[PDB]
Amino acid sequence: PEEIGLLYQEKQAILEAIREGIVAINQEGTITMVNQTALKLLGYDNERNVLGTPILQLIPHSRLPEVIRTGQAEYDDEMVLGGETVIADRIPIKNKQGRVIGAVSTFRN
Amino acid sequence: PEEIGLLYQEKQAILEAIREGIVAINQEGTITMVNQTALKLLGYDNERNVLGTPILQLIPHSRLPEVIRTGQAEYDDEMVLGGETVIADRIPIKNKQGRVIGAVSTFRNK
Ligand SMILES: [Mg+2]
Repeated sequence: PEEIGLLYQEKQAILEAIREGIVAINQEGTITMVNQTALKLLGYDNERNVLGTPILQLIPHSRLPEVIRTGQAEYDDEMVLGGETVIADRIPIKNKQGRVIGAVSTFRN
Repeated sequence: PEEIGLLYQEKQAILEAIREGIVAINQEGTITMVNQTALKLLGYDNERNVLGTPILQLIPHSRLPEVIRTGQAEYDDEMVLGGETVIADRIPIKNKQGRVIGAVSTFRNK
């Protein structure tokens, strides 16, 4: 309850502190985290209609679901997002037991 | 980057570790965080179409937007949701400078 408060505060501080675009998905491919730089890249003003969407709705060429399926990181992937060429790094997220529970893309210009 | 991986892992752990339903919104009333228990109570299988939705489209009687306006915690509100009766405690979430950046409801089984 207060513990959820502090987590939400640290979440927002980390996302805001990262200059690159961040998009995280869960195991089913739903976007669960996104920072302001990624929303700008995708052409959105805020999290409404972006969080809780399948990643392939907003990024049809995303390899984040392949990172979930394989557990394999992918680095230095060029891709086009809204007429801009960006470089994507994609890493799996694991729980304490080593199960892949999501994946993150980092986009830089 | 690695930091986001660790944060995601700690979030998931902490969201499962709470037995109450959790729903969190940002200052615009958009759902930004939810746990398995709140999803089950809402009648959803996953975060899809729950995250990123304005709170009153899923919880019409929610006072979470009231908490954003007033900056003030609200306790002991009885609620029907999954045809289940629950008690909602609602607090504001502040950044390190004490500005309100969101609000969270805890749902306790009556
Ligand atoms: Mg490419």
